[PDB]
Amino acid sequence: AKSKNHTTHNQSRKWHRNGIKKPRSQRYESLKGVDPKFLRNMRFAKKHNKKGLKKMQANNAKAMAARAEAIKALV
RNA sequence: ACCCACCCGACCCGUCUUGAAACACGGACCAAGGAGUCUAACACGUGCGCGAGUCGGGGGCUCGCACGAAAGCCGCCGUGGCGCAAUGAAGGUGAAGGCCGGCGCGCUCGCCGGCCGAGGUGGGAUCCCGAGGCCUCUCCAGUCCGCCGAGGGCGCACCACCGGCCCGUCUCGCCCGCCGCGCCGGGGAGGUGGAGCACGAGCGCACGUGUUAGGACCCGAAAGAUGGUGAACUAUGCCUGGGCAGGGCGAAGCCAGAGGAAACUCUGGUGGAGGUCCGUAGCGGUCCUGACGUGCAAAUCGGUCGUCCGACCUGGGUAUAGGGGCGAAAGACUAAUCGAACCAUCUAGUAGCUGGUUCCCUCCGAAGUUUCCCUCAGGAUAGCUGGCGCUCUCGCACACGCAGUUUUAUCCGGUAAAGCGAAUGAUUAGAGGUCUUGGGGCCGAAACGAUCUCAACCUAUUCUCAAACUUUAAAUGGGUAAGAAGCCCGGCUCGCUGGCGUGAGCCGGGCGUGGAAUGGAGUGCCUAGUGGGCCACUUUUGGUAAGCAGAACUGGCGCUGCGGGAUGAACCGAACGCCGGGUUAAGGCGCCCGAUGCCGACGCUCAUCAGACCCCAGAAAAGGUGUUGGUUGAUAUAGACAGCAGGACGGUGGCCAUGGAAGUCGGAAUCCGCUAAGGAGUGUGUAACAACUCACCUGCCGAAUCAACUAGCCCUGAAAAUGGAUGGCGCU
RNA sequence: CCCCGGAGCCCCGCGGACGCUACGCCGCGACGAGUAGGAGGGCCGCUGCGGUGAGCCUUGAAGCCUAGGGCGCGGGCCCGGGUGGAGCCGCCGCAGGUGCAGAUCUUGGUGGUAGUAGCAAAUAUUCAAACGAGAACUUUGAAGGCCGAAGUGGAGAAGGGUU
RNA sequence: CCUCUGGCAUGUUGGAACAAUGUAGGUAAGGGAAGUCGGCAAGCCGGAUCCGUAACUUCGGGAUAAGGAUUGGCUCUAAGG
RNA sequence: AAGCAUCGCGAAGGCCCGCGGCGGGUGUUGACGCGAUGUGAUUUCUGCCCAGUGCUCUGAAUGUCAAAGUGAAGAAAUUCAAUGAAGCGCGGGUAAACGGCGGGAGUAACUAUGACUCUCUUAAGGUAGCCAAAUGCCUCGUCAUCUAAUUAGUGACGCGCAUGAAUGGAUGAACGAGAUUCCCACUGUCCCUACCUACUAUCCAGCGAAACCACAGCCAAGGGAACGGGCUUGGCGGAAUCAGCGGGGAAAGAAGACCCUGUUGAGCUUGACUCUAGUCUGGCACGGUGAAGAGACAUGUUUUUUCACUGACCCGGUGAGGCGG
RNA sequence: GUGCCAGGUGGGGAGUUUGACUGGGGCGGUACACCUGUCAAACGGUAACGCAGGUGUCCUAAGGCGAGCUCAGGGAGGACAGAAACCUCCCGUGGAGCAGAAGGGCAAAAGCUCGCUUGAUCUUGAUUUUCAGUACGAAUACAGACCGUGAAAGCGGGGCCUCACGAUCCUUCUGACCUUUUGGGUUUUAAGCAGGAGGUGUCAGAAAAGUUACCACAGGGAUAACUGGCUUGUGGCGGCCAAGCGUUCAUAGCGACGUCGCUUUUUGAUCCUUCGAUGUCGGCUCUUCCUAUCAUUGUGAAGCAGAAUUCACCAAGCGUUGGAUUGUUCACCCACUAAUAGGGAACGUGAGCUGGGUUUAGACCGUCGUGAGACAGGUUAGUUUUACCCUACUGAUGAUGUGUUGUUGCCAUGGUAAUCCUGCUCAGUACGAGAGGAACCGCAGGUUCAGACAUUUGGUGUAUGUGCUUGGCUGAGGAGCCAAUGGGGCGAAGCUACCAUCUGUGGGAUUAUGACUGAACGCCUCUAAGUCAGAAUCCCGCCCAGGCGGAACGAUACGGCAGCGCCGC
Ligand SMILES: [Mg+2]
Ligand SMILES: [Mg+2]
Ligand SMILES: [Mg+2]
Ligand SMILES: [Mg+2]
Ligand SMILES: [Mg+2]
Ligand SMILES: [Mg+2]
Ligand SMILES: [Mg+2]
Ligand SMILES: [Mg+2]
Ligand SMILES: [Mg+2]
Ligand SMILES: [Mg+2]
Ligand SMILES: [Mg+2]
Ligand SMILES: [Mg+2]
Ligand SMILES: [Mg+2]
Ligand SMILES: [Mg+2]
Ligand SMILES: [Mg+2]
Ligand SMILES: [Mg+2]
Ligand SMILES: [Mg+2]
Ligand SMILES: [Mg+2]
Ligand SMILES: [Mg+2]
Ligand SMILES: [Mg+2]
Ligand SMILES: [Mg+2]
Ligand SMILES: [Mg+2]
Ligand SMILES: [Mg+2]
Ligand SMILES: [Mg+2]
Ligand SMILES: [Mg+2]
Ligand SMILES: [Mg+2]
Ligand SMILES: [Mg+2]
Ligand SMILES: [Mg+2]
Ligand SMILES: [Mg+2]
Ligand SMILES: [Mg+2]
Ligand SMILES: [Mg+2]
Ligand SMILES: [Mg+2]
Ligand SMILES: [Mg+2]
Ligand SMILES: [Mg+2]
Ligand SMILES: [Mg+2]
Ligand SMILES: [Mg+2]
Ligand SMILES: [Mg+2]
Ligand SMILES: [Mg+2]
Ligand SMILES: [Mg+2]
Ligand SMILES: [Mg+2]
Ligand SMILES: [Mg+2]
Ligand SMILES: [Mg+2]
Ligand SMILES: [Mg+2]
Ligand SMILES: [Mg+2]
Ligand SMILES: [Mg+2]
Ligand SMILES: [Mg+2]
Ligand SMILES: [Mg+2]
Ligand SMILES: [Mg+2]
Ligand SMILES: [Mg+2]
Ligand SMILES: [Mg+2]
Ligand SMILES: [Mg+2]
Ligand SMILES: [Mg+2]
Ligand SMILES: [Mg+2]
Ligand SMILES: [Mg+2]
Ligand SMILES: [Mg+2]
Ligand SMILES: [Mg+2]
Ligand SMILES: [Mg+2]
Ligand SMILES: [Mg+2]
Ligand SMILES: [Mg+2]
Ligand SMILES: [Mg+2]
Ligand SMILES: [Mg+2]
Ligand SMILES: [Mg+2]
Ligand SMILES: [Mg+2]
Ligand SMILES: [Mg+2]
Ligand SMILES: [Mg+2]
Ligand SMILES: [Mg+2]
Ligand SMILES: [Mg+2]
Ligand SMILES: [Mg+2]
Ligand SMILES: [Mg+2]
Ligand SMILES: [Mg+2]
Ligand SMILES: [Mg+2]
Ligand SMILES: [Mg+2]
Ligand SMILES: [Mg+2]
Ligand SMILES: [Mg+2]
Ligand SMILES: [Mg+2]
Ligand SMILES: [Mg+2]
Ligand SMILES: [Mg+2]
Ligand SMILES: [Mg+2]
Ligand SMILES: [Mg+2]
Ligand SMILES: [Mg+2]
Ligand SMILES: [Mg+2]
Ligand SMILES: [Mg+2]
Ligand SMILES: [Mg+2]
Ligand SMILES: [Mg+2]
Repeated sequence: AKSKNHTTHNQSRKWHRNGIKKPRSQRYESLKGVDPKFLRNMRFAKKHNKKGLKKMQANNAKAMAARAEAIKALV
């Protein structure tokens, strides 16, 4: 009593009932499996972003004032 | 709705199965009975109550309970359960951070005051603000009401990402603490394991589905175990009783007579031995393979047989009992039961295996493939199914994303083909080459001397090949990409990287349709059946082949009716709510049978076996002046072609072959003369000739003639057993 | 430039269905094969319980039968007539030992087979009479037969248990 | 096998026919195992008296070996107490 | 089965039962007996093989071998040591124990066989006998005989697939409901069938079952789960029945004995795995008295060896009848 | 001795086990865990007991660096030295080597030779490959240590890459001033935590021998042993071609090397059907079909003079026998014959038989097995059920119709029958050198088959006919009876036998074939239109049955109630 041994006959059909969906792409994928030495350093960089805040805020206010002067000169 | 008629349709259900009207099983008929239950445990969903709680048990207080064995209440209301905290094997430890100011050297470390208090990015239903319209019976003013709303905000839930905190663990480090300064205790930085925290969601009750444990959907073993009953049958022992015609053979002992010298021997009697013979009753049971075979009989009957004074037959009593007895041993017998009796129980024993499994409509609707399994008639796990949803989207003039497509870019490929004067391997032929050298020759003493030769090698060529070769190289095919998660500016962070710079991560602005066609998307939980398959196109391996076995690809059948294919799983057409009209497909249109009952068109073909439609149910090589087309060549007025009539020679017994071939078993040759012209000969035949026969030309007759291929129909090739099938009748 | 308790109405913002069991009612499109399997709805069906129908019932309940009348796609249902002779149903809830064609199913019943197979072992019966409703079979008589003293005869044992 | 003593009514029925198949009996011309797996089945033989008796042998048997003849009825004779 | 032949046992024994007993059977017995096996009267034989597996005999000369006991170190649990029973090993016997019993080459003044020789080999290498046997594949062996004809029968032959000596060989009168072959007789066995009898079957009166049963019942062909009663296409089809018949209903009978599957069994086997009654050995206990001596350690202890003793314990006898002084 | 422990022995006894896949199973293999090339249809992925192979290791270097070299092969040289020793020059895309299979990869290397070495070390996660996208193994990229090597850049955490390996439990070793060893403390011990090792090859991992013919149970047509299907290799039969054979001559008869077919009376494949059973070989008996024709009829051919013959055509009407051995099929032999052709029907035919053989159980022998047991090795003994149903067939009553009845008839359709031989004659003739040796027409008979019949012969005989005879019984005689038909002679009638006797017929159409006239094709041709002869064939005749088919004719209900036939209206 020998069987059928293997096949792939009805399988494509079976797969395509429910699509063959592409793998759901997000923005902001994880940093799992990224070269450790990198990840330390981007972690440290992220740690000290709040250091150098007061400088950054002022720079944007100076930029915003320069934009407001430019738009007044245009109008 | 009862009966009858007629036309068309129409095989018997159930079931296992790839496939059932089956020569697969179950089913004579009717009634009643008859199979997914209950308990427990889990999980998810749903409904209700309360909610950081919830809870009810168990107990108690209220009644003789009619209704109550209820109902109510309880600092027991919470002992306690579950929940509200984890993590570590454990000793144990145990979920906060930020900011600001100050003091220690701001040392991305240690200590003291103030403020905020569960971080941030992107997307987010929804709210909020809202420039601005858009009018009002006039020109302006102008509060009220809307409608829309560009633009901008707070952003639930949820998702993705990055930070953070707790426990385990590692690595590196530097400080704090005190009743006990210690092999004491506490912290930091950076990874990494945790069923964690990051303003809670549980508890109880109820219903549903699923999964289990239980007799566990219902029915079914062969077995296993405990405790009992039987020797009235039969097996063997023992006790006490009963039973066995008539004949044959004639053992020991005995007598007489005769012989013998003795030993003893003969002859005639008598005698009546024996697991002796015949043969009755008895006991048995050979053959007829007789009778019977739903019997007279759950083993009988008839004849024929074996034995019939002995290991004989036989009554009653008595002994031996179940892994035990008893056995002249056949695994025989042990109450119609024996390769382990019977009875009751354990027991509703177990069953991956048969069988069955009860009303209607509606909607969705499979699989026979995965990996694992003492797995291959079963499970597990993926897959395919359903159910419950949720989150968003906008036809409410104002859309994003997704696809069994295609387009434009761009990579991938080594199959078909092709190639072998390219590699690898195979392989033919001759040219050329003392390449090498040989082995065999012939002419050489021998000599790359001359001449051949065959070996391998080589120089150009040449024949033919490859699933496990290839320089080339398709078609079909597989990725990506075709924008807001995108571009373009400005600035900050780094313990990484570094002459300066990289690269990454952060903030803050600035810019909108970015190929065709179509379509509303996303997302989570429970989840059944299935895990025997088969069939066709094309591709394809094994095999002589198979209605054989095995893959790929799509589509079928299985699950599925309907028109066609006469008939039919699977072919072709087409996929079904119940009906009227119309129109089609694939198929048809002599009659069966709806439609050609057309003045249908043009050919082909006659068969003493005609032929007549995918799958398909049947023929080949090879033949045929049968007939019809082609193709190529001829021929012929220098009047042919056939049809009849006249000659077929000589050089020449040509040469090889003698065994005879002067043309003639065969073969190398193979030309001249006469010529009008005859082959050194097509055959007949001869031992060998001879003789005969087979061009070139005329005479007659009077226009086409003839050859070789080729392909259409038809025919030969063509033989099977019940009588027979283009479906039938038939048809020219 | 006036008020609908009155414009008279194709729109009426003063009040609003014949319609509105909002688990209702209505409108537009599309679609409809189905085993195994899943889910939904059943004013389908059975039996019992709490409610409820001032239900039904000897002026006839249940069941049974019906070439009667109907409804529903269907599960089924309702009426008429007959039969019967004592109980029974509708609705809202709850509960289940809840729906059969099959199981070589269980128990009971009934057919076809069929007036069929069959009533054939062991030689044998006949005549007259009696009784009697009735005689192939009883009894009596007569004849013809068999068992043929290892008996189909005459007596026990065991077993039966009144034969 | 037939009879007396004693006992029965032909074994759970009767009648009418006399087909095929059977079951149980018989018989067959000529041949005689040609039949058939095989003389299965049936047939031959059979009592008694008188003769006659092989191979072989465990000397006992074989042995009713085989093979032959006779057998009735009647009327007498002889022999046995 | 008689006959033959092995084997165990002198009774605190052999063999065996039993759950247990100062239990029981053999046994009311004693080797001319009890118990266990083979072979199978007589006659005549009974070859070789002790390598294998069995069984058995011996046993400080001795490898291993348990618990207890002895010593050792350790705080102790302990470990280590020496000691050392049967059993295995080690060494003898045993085949009327299971069983076993060869293969190459060459060789004789015609050829052929091979007396003879040469090897290689085992525990021996099949002896006497016997044979195509109930044992021989090839096989219907070859020769003879028996028949007209013989895969049969008999007699011979023997590199015998794969004979063979109490796994008994060869024989053999008598006997056999045993297996064959031939001959004589006899026959319906047959050529070749026929006629007769009785009881049936038949028809009737009375009486009266059963199995079986989806529906049913005329064929050919087709297709079809590849042999249809039903379907397609053809042939066709006429009530109700009687006696027969065995073609068909793939007729009935019985959930296939075969075969295969099942993680279903049972009977039996053993070199399966895991145990176990029984048995053999060692230890401790009931277990005492005396003598003697002997080693080992130590400078008393332990081991005890042998020889007595009787009081436990046992056995036998008896109507416990005379015992010791 | 008993009690209790210890070790041995212990199929006497118990319990249990005795894989899987598999063109049924068993035997054999391993396709059971891995790897290469192919299969594979140019992404990947893919099957079979597909193909060709490899694996259970090997390495202290064959691992890691760095340096330097260049390999196979060939040419040309050089004392001994030759095809091969050593040296030297040239060419050399790798044709070598790189542990092993193969594939890839590799030249100032991944090869060889040196120098120094232990990156084959310690430790987190991520990823790939198998994948369920779990494990194992194997690998990839990092990251942190500590090293190696190199001037350095770098490379290196095993082997250039693709295979070489193993869970839970248990053990063992290594590791930390580690945790626990529970009323506390110290110490041994044990228990944890983390990493290696001891193995499961049936490789995601039970601990495991047979036998059963004394057997059982659940099932299976998922699967064998028949038929039947498909196929036809194999067997059987038949073409085509034509090198040869046939003295000569390819083809009278043959036919190599090649080739194309049919057949399912061979055997295989295969497994579709049947395992809630389709009775498993042979023989007997009986019917029917096929033809691939042995004989018989009619014919063509010859290497046919005659006789004998083989080759072919129409053709299956009619035949195809008796025995010996064997269970046989098959085989062989004897005999006859005209001939002793071949098959089919579920390998026709078991409710038809038989049962000899296969194939239960009883037994023997050989070989095999320790044994239970085994043996397409031999032997012997071994239960063959049921029909009354339906159909089919056989015969038997009937049926509807015709007004009823009877008569004598016709005939639709079915069936169907004759066969072959000898002798005589032709005739010792044709023919032939002879040897030998036919035929047509006649005539006489016989075989097998069919249909009858009984005068005769035979058989039967229960006329229970008539004798005769046994045993018994009616007292005897006479007359009888009984003994399942007492026995036996003879035997009427009647059945009945190649065991007696009789009878068995004629046409038509044509087939194969051979011919006519005669074109096609100025001739010739059997043919194309036309015509002839023609047969065991076929159809009818005769012969049998006689239709839900008819025919002519007869009589048609006196009656006691009757009832009808015509005619006309
Ligand atoms: Mg499968
Ligand atoms: Mg099944
Ligand atoms: Mg099947
Ligand atoms: Mg069905
Ligand atoms: Mg069928
Ligand atoms: Mg079944
Ligand atoms: Mg049935
Ligand atoms: Mg019911
Ligand atoms: Mg819930
Ligand atoms: Mg679940
Ligand atoms: Mg359950
Ligand atoms: Mg049960
Ligand atoms: Mg058991
Ligand atoms: Mg019998
Ligand atoms: Mg009968
Ligand atoms: Mg009777
Ligand atoms: Mg048993
Ligand atoms: Mg049950
Ligand atoms: Mg299973
Ligand atoms: Mg759905
Ligand atoms: Mg490829
Ligand atoms: Mg190619
Ligand atoms: Mg299955
Ligand atoms: Mg298959
Ligand atoms: Mg199915
Ligand atoms: Mg539907
Ligand atoms: Mg369903
Ligand atoms: Mg009453
Ligand atoms: Mg109830
Ligand atoms: Mg019912
Ligand atoms: Mg009757
Ligand atoms: Mg009496
Ligand atoms: Mg009688
Ligand atoms: Mg009577
Ligand atoms: Mg009686
Ligand atoms: Mg006779
Ligand atoms: Mg014969
Ligand atoms: Mg014979
Ligand atoms: Mg006899
Ligand atoms: Mg004799
Ligand atoms: Mg012996
Ligand atoms: Mg020995
Ligand atoms: Mg043996
Ligand atoms: Mg010998
Ligand atoms: Mg004979
Ligand atoms: Mg002999
Ligand atoms: Mg022997
Ligand atoms: Mg001996
Ligand atoms: Mg022997
Ligand atoms: Mg049928
Ligand atoms: Mg029949
Ligand atoms: Mg049957
Ligand atoms: Mg079965
Ligand atoms: Mg069974
Ligand atoms: Mg299994
Ligand atoms: Mg068992
Ligand atoms: Mg063992
Ligand atoms: Mg056992
Ligand atoms: Mg298997
Ligand atoms: Mg591809
Ligand atoms: Mg280098
Ligand atoms: Mg290397
Ligand atoms: Mg590193
Ligand atoms: Mg303490
Ligand atoms: Mg046996
Ligand atoms: Mg067997
Ligand atoms: Mg036996
Ligand atoms: Mg099958
Ligand atoms: Mg020639
Ligand atoms: Mg077959
Ligand atoms: Mg049958
Ligand atoms: Mg023919
Ligand atoms: Mg047959
Ligand atoms: Mg039959
Ligand atoms: Mg039979
Ligand atoms: Mg037999
Ligand atoms: Mg037997
Ligand atoms: Mg009858
Ligand atoms: Mg007288
Ligand atoms: Mg009598
Ligand atoms: Mg003609
Ligand atoms: Mg004519
Ligand atoms: Mg004629
Ligand atoms: Mg006729």
